Amino acid sequence: VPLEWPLSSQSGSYELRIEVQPKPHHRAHYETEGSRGAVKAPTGGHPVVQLHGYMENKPLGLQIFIGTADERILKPHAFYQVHRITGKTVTTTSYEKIVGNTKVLEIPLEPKNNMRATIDCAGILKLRNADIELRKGETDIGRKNTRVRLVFRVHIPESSGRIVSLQTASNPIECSQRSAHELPMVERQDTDSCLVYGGQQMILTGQNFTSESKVVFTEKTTDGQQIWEMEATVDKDKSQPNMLFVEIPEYRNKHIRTPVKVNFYVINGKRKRSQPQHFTYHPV
Amino acid sequence: ASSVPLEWPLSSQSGSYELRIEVQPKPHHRAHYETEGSRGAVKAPTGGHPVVQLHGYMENKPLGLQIFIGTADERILKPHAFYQVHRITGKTVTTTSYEKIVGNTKVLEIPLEPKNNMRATIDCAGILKLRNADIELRKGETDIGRKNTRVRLVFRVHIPESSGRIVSLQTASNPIECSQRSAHELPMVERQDTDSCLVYGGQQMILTGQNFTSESKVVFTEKTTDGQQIWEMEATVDKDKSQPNMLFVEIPEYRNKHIRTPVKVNFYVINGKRKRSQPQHFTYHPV
Amino acid sequence: ASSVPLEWPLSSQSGSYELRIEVQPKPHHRAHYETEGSRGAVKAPTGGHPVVQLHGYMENKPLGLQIFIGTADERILKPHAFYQVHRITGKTVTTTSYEKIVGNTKVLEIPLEPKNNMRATIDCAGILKLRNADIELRKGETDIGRKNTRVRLVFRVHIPESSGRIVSLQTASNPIECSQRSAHELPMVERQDTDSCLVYGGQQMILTGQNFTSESKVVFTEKTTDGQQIWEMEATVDKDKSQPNMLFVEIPEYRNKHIRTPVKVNFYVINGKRKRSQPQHFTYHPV
DNA sequence: AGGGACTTTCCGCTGGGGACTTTCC
DNA sequence: TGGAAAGTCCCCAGCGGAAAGTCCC
Repeated sequence: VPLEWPLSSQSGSYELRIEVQPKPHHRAHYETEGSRGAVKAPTGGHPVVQLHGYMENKPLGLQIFIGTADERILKPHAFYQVHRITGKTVTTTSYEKIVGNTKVLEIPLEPKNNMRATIDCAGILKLRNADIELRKGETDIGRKNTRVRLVFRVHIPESSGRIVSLQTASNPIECSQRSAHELPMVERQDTDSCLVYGGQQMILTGQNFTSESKVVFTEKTTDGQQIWEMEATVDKDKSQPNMLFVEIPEYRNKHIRTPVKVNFYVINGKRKRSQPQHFTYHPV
Repeated sequence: ASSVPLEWPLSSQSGSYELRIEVQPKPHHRAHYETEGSRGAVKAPTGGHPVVQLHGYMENKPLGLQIFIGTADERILKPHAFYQVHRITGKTVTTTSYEKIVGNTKVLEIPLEPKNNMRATIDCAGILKLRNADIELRKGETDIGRKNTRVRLVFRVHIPESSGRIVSLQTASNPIECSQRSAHELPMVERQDTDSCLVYGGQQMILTGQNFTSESKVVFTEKTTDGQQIWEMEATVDKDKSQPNMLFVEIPEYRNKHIRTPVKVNFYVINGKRKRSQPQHFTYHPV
Repeated sequence: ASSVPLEWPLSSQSGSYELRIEVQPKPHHRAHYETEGSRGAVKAPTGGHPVVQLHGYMENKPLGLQIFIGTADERILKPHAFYQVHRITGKTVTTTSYEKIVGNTKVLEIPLEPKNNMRATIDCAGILKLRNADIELRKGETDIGRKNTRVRLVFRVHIPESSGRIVSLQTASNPIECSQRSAHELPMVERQDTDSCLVYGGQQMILTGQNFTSESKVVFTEKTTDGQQIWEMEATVDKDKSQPNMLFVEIPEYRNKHIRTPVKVNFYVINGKRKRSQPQHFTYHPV
């Protein structure tokens, strides 16, 4: 009965499975924000849980709560609470209740549905560390502890007064926001010059090169006044996290007799840009 | 008996009495949280501390100066609810100090003695930042923490006259910002007007890039094929001429005066202790 | 053409004159659109129709009694722009009437004849809801249509004194809701025995109005002129004695305990989440 | 202490469900 | 007119970003 307690997902001819695991990440929401929705599956759908081996005809109650991911044996995560998702499109009916300091949702597992359930009313609230730590008793730390597991459990009543209690966890779920863009960083370039017609393909080696990354060639005066800007073409295909394939643009002045020294940088999004790289254009 | 509300308005001068702020504190002062230790006492631009003094005091008795953090907002002065003075003790802490709570305002009390001219140097006073989460929860305070990060150093003293009357002088410093600035932006060099020069150095070099702050420095290096930096000289920057995109630098002299072959060295720009640009290239020429 | 601008605030008396509303209109009168027939005339809850009168007129010249529909907001009186008086004619219509138009406002005018003691039963008036889209597409307006669906019957009779001056009384009626919508949802306070009490509260108040479900709730709030609802406290609403028409509220305790000057605050009934009465008035007294 | 690294709060955008309004019976 | 149904437009869950607050290294 108590939340934190060793339980297997299967006993005798009874087995509780996560037929459909949730996504790896799921930014949780604060009480001061709206809701950020329910935990979804990679497919775009939702997780699914099921109880195999049931003979009876009386529906059961599937219990849901946010637990820990760390090594230690499963226990309610003191910094997260399942958030009950209501209507709008929610299909599984759900009841909400507290258990100690843990909120717990409970949807029905009706046999008319092979004791299968589509968890799509489960969201993830995030308590404020300060609020919890300060609690007299808790000796845990919220700081940097932002992973969880959807814990599902069903209690199977036996016509023998006995009760078989099964429990099941989802794969770990990361619940913190993750920056949309990383800072690009060019460490090496297989080209440092080339004729003004450009054309050739240059390969950059660095970090955080997403497929959206872009490359810009510029040239400015000692003043700082930019007197030339040209975006360079990238070989999306070959492009990888650590390597970049670009097509050195044509320089602005076809006919030059002196080598021209220009600049270029990779950029992710509207801000995250690496730093000025050097290149040179040689006379025809 | 000297208990007059901190919300009570008092003035800097009364008759033959005036409490001026001799040495105002710095515009900014990073305040510390309780989870942190302390981050010093407030300091004056001098590099030392702020100074308070009571002028027009003929008597020869030891008075008690009071200190606390006030609100530097569009309303009337009053104790800031998210900030408290912080008592600093020990070593270089010259002036002595006494701490005490009033309402929810921690008040510091230093001594104002005649032997020193009813003058004092503030150096046992720091600014602790209370948590927005804690304060707002208090059944009462209707104020917000969100962006309220300006404070003021209020000083007040209760003078007891023979006439039985107790004059009360109060005075608040100028505004002090209590939120650490913005960490450093990565300097970026896109161009330089010089690529080499005689080992005697001494010439001025102009760099063109972004994120250069007068608080920027330029460092020259040189390593072996192994990467062993076998040299490291800091070049002088022309603080005046320099700007966001233009950094003026004085090429430092080379280590080995007499060489026969050209030496290829490097140099980088740096903001703060960390944020530094990537190595740039430069060459010193034999005499 | 002695029509004096409708915006000019005017007392309901000027000397021994007194323009009163003998009988008051119902709390509600669903108005009709120009795509519907007419939903009839305004009536008194007594069953009959609203009654107006003028006291202090010894003369014999039967005077006219203008009538237009006005706003029922916090602001000063002003001609409502999403409502027009509808001139109703017929058999049972005892009183005659003349319909004119002052600018974008349609005005009605019946006779206030002396041979009736300067009385007048208003059984010939209706209210026409205008489409919000059309009044909001007017070059010169700034008021919102949506939700703004409360109005008041406005009267004002011109009187010529033998001294050259033209007096002018005006006496609008209670507020009237014109939408079957809110008429059925929104709760309306119409009576409150207590206007004020001391800052601690406790004192129990009785409200008499309409649409008071067991789910009703009262809420005291206070806001700065800037509209900053700073305080909001829900008063315990006696679920017992309360009835479809009466509520017993335990006046909550005011937020500031040591207040000096009376603080005026607002309170309101509210069912569900949207269904809420109109801002009521109360004033807390210091101790 | 100087500088960041992780946690909260707060701003904006968008689509389909209501809240209201206006047309019908 | 009393009762709605059809029509319109506001509003907020859900998210994605990112600035302000806290507090480690």
